[PDB]
Amino acid sequence: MRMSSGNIGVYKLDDSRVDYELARELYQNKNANYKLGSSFVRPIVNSTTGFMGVPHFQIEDEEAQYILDEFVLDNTSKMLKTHTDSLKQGDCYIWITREERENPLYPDKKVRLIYNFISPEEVKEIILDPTTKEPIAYILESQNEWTDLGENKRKAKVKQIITAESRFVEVEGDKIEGLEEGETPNVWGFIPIIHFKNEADETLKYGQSDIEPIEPLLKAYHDVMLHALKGSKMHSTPKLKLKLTDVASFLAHNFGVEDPVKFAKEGGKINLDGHEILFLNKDEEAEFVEVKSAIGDAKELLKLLFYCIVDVSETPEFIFGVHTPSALASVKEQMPIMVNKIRRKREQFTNSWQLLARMVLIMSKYSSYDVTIGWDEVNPRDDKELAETLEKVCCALDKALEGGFISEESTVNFLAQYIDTMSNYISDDPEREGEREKIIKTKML
Amino acid sequence: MRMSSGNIGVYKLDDSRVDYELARELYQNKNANYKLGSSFVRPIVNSTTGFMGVPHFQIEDEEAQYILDEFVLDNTSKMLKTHTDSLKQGDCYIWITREERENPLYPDKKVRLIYNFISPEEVKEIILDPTTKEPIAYILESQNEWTDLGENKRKAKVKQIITAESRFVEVEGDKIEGLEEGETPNVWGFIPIIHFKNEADETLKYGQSDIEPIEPLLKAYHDVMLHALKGSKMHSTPKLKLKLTDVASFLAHNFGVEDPVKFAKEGGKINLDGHEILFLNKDEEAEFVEVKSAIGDAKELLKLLFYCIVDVSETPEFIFGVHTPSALASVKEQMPIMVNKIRRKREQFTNSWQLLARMVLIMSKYSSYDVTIGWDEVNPRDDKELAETLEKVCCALDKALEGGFISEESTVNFLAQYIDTMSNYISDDPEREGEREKIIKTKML
Amino acid sequence: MRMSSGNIGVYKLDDSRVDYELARELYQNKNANYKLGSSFVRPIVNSTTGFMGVPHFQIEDEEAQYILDEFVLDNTSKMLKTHTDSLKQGDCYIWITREERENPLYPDKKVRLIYNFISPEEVKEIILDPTTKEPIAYILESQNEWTDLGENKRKAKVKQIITAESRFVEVEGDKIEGLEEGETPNVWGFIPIIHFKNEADETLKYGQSDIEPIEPLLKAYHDVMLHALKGSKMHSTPKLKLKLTDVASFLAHNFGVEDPVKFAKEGGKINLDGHEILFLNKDEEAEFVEVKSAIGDAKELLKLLFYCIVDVSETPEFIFGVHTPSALASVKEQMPIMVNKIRRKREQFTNSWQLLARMVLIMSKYSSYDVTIGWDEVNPRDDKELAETLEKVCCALDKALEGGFISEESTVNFLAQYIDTMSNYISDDPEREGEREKIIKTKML
Repeated sequence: MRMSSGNIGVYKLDDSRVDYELARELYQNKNANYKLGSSFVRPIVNSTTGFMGVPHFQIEDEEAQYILDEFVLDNTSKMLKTHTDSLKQGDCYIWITREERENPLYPDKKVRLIYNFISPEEVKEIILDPTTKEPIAYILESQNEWTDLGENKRKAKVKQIITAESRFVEVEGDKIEGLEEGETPNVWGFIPIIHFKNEADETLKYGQSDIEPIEPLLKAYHDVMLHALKGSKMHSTPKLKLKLTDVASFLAHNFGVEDPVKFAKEGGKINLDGHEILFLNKDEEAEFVEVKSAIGDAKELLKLLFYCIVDVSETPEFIFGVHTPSALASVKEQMPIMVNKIRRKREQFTNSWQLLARMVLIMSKYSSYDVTIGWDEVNPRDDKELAETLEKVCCALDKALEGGFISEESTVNFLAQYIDTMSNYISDDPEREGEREKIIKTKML
Repeated sequence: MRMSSGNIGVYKLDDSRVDYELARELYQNKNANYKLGSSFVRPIVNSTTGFMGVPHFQIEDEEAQYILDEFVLDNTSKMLKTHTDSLKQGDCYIWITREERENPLYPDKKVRLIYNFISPEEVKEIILDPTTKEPIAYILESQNEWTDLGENKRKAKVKQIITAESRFVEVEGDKIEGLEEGETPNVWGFIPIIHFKNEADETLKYGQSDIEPIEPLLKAYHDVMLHALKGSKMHSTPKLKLKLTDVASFLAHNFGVEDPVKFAKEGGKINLDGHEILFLNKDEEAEFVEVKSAIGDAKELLKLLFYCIVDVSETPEFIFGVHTPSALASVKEQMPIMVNKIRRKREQFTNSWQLLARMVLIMSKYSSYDVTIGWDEVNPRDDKELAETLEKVCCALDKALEGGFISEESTVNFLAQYIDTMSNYISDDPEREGEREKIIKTKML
Repeated sequence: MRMSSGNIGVYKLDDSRVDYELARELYQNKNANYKLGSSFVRPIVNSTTGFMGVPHFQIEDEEAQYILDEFVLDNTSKMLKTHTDSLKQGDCYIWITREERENPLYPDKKVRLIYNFISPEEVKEIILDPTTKEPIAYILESQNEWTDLGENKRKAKVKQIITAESRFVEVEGDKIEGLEEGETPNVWGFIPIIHFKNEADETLKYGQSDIEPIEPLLKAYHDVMLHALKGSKMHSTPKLKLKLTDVASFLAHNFGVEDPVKFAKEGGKINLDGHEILFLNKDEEAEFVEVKSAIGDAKELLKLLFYCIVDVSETPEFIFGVHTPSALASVKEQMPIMVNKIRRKREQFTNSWQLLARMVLIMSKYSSYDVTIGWDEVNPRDDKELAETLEKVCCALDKALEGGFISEESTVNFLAQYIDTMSNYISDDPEREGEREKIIKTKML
């Protein structure tokens, strides 16, 4: 809708948050006000996060590439879980910490970088530079209830400030052995936390969940389904109606109910086997009071709400093929829509992955720190087709000999692409198999 | 749903558990409150477990690879059962123990590593390091009722603390020969227990079952089915209605029921053959009191609940194609959805398998310990197609001769992939056939 | 459902059993309370058993391989029967015994190993080591009623205690000709009994049948079908209704029933031919009292219960193609689901088969005892396709000559696989044809 040039309020950044507990309950189908309606949350979020896969850190420096190779080999699962958490809860925070912890379970790796998650409820507040809107302090706070290895219950409320200059931690309650209260300087001059933000908007300080667009539709679906279920429970089973000359004597004789008022008060149930035969007087009548449909048009409304949910989430129909069996027959025909959705979705996180890879490289001399992110194939290419186009390129070259060296450049680049695309396995996240094969090849030769 | 920046409680870790008894009863279809509804639990969990297969331990060191080869050859079945238990009960605990005991059933194996399951109810409490959340003690407790090899019944309530420094065990009852009470030092400086955690969440101490998202839907499905069955039992069979001048005389003459009150009180049943003929005087009337539908709209509600269950579990429709025969015609078309789901599910456990392999290597010098996890083919590739693309690669090479030395690297890597993918059998979990073929080839040559 | 960290009872091993008599009656369709419903037990169990086939014992030691070859040649039928018994009854026990008894029917075999079945009801109790939960004594007991070769009936209650050190047997009643009472030491220091356990669970001492998940659904199906049959018998045939001026006079004149009360009491039947014609007064009326449907919605309920049974058992729909004719058109499209089910199921028994083969080798020096279990093809590969990929591999090699010496290692392994896969016949369980072809080839040359 339009408005005049004037008559508009002053811009202000919105610092509202996603209510992460409700988002997790909806995802896990736990919230009693959405139980029948929140069935759609899991397929949407999980299909979106599974098809988008995990990033592929590409950097021209070989040492930086080795560092990122080791990092992805250690943390591909957590990298996928980051996408899942960002899509579900709106915000996900990743804390990179370097530990020199010696323990006999890790004799190979003396020093490690840990891919720690900060739960979005731990982040009490984010202090932003007003100009650049980049963080200058993270306020983390949590309640730690833990039993000691003896018999003592322990409780400790720990809060901490993480800033570029230093990090400060203070705790009230039982002492934590692994924490040192007070300020401690930051080994690097940047905050080691990466803020992954789903559906990042310039006007919002925090991200938005994929559940938020569908949440009113989920509530409406739950309401319609619950009303339908209650109505069917009340009215689907027909009610036998007996118009009798004397009700009380009929009850006393047939069912032994000498006191029908007391019987109704105590919740007594008349027992029936289903094979009864009715003997009645001339005047007495028996009929079934029955509904044509206890649900009526609720099914159409649920269908319309399902259509609205599918529209909002932009999920391809094969993800919900049980509702629409047509989609199940042409999934490869549906794949362009999924590819478009994943193309749009991957750009939200790729800058955060650039930041994460840059921080990992800095935390461990290199000639470059900018990292380009590849991704898993949403619509995988057959190896046979790739080899076919390779053969076509090769036979097309070695002819029209005035081409020059660009033929060599094109074919060597194509082989570089081909090896990477062939080695990466379709049904496995990340390129860990590529690194494994390369390392085994280098060692065994 | 949105909320203000403030007005949020302090973060606290959730230590709730999955109620493993109910999960097993629902899986086995035993719980009386879910019998008609819990039919869906088995296909979901078992399809997800069968299609995700078992891990393939890959490590560059040949001795470590041999150790892991022997381990998988021994314990592939238990590795699959680990996935089944994690998906069903939410939590599964694997205890690795080294046994030097000699018995004549195993003369080949002087020393063995045992893949022991700790039932999730045995784990009374897990003591976590508050900072890293690394487990520092496991509180195992169980009630051991066992018959003696003689005639005596025996009973003992065994509890034990498993810690990195040592393990402490105490018993309350009939003393057990195989257990030594008191502290005994731990040969390795880590707790040799792997906590497999289905649907691991940062905010939860324990895992989540795949039954939890569908559980309210299973309960609703059971309620609808049971109400439908009871209504059909009571009302599906039409009730013959006789409007008579004198009911008691009719009963006394036709059926010999000269005391209808006593007859109804004692539960007497009038006997009919089905070929009756009704002779009535002019005033009397006979009619069937009949329902148009004793079930009404319960079938539509069950269809909707089935759709919701399929959505929540994200099961591909061909798993439940008896409901929807359309899916059964295009299973290969629907396989990519299963591939996506199995990718996402496999990423949950792979870190635990890396930990397990690392512990196994440590519990039995090696230049590397970072094991990498391969997996079974969700949608297998045909061997002929792999050979065709290999032929295409081979013919593409040896032409455009400025490609360089990387052609040999690419082709030898493809051969290494090809032999591995061919030797592994589709219809058999794990790569045990690969190891056995390699060993037989090495011995017989 | 969720629960608190506390508020849970102590873990205890469940020693309940499967009620094997009821399981066999359900399989054989004998139990009176399941006759109409237990039709589904046979196709489920028998399809699962037939498709899973029998193990293939593979060991690199040629002498051990020969021993296992002879064993499977003798006992493949009993190996399949073991799977059938385990799936049906939950438990199945195999007792390996070595017999030196000479008889003229076996002049070729001085010494034999017998594959005996212990019926699961014979096993009165299993004494388990409390720590390892391995058996240390089997309590077998049975009532032996047998006729003497003369005219005498004989009865004897024989119980025995099979332990690792010795087996003790004591018998009441008539003297058994072939049994010696009292203790006798074991020639080997292990109990030669293999406990095959279908759906083995860590919390259950004994196995559990595939009938247990479906049993309540079978009962519900039987109840619905029986109620439908009784209702149809009572009410399907319409009841002719005559509204007469004088009923008794009509009966006496037409059907000669001078005493209708005595006629009804004695169960007399009025005889009709079907071609009657009714002559009536003005006031008299005749009408058919008829039901619109004596079954009502029981057909929908039986369909829903059939769907639930198919879901629980996870059987592919082509096993029940008579219900769903769609499945009959695309069995080869359905076969991946069967392959998945059999993949999951085979892991339950493969460890037991490894134990059995280990015992057989020990009960008859060898350099290895670990046996790898192959299996029949659930979805067989065409020989022509295998040969096609063979020639593709062969032509792919011998080119790009820098591949090295691993080409021979790959192709010899491929030929070893090809010979085994070709010789094994699809429509015959086990590899007995393979062993016999090998033996005939070696003998005739």
